[PDB]
Amino acid sequence: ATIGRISTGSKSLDKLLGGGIETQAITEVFGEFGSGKTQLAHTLAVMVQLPPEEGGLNGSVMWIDTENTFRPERIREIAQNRGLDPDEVLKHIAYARAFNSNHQMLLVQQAEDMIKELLNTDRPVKLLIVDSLTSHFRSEYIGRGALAERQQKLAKHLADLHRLANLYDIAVFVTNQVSATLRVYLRKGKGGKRIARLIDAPHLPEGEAVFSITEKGIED
Ligand SMILES: Oc1ccc2ccccc2c1
Repeated sequence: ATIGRISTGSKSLDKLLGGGIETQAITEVFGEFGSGKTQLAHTLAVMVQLPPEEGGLNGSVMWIDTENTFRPERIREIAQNRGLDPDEVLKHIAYARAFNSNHQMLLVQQAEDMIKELLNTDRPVKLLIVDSLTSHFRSEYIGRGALAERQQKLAKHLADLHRLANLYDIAVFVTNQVSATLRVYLRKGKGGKRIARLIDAPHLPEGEAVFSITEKGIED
């Protein structure tokens, strides 16, 4: 299938990314507290439900939350400020809390079931979010005696996610803190704006995009 792209809500950021985040790819967004990475996740979970003309893929969402950062009220706000029905938008985000790193890996394995069910419907899964990719791994695998296993498990987890992305034409979006992934780094800019910097993309030039966080989620 042709690679599809989901608008981030920001024209500037979309331009940096070659049009939006890609299906058949993992986009990995880094940022310190308040960087905007979870706001970007929330915005994408709304945008993907729009038709292509409006920057979406007429899709459903699956969301794995490791640290209780998903806010349904924020989804409702972004949805309504963009013209969608807030209840319908929430209904099409399948939510799962991951309690630990093993559970997180199991959930990705389990997600395939729902992806298969929705695949040839009017709302196939088009976005799978893991927020955040590493919080449990960081918490559980302490020190050098644990590094080897941590990297192995994380590598397997990323491979599972890549497989879902490629096989089912899904954009995988994961957050992290400092290929395989398209890495974007968020930071505070001037006057409450945020800056995204794209780094080490094989076929997109590095660059920066400045964006805002509003009641619409993120936009220029
Ligand atoms: O109800 C469910 C079950 C499994 C899941 C796996 C990943 C994300 C959401 C999910 C929601």
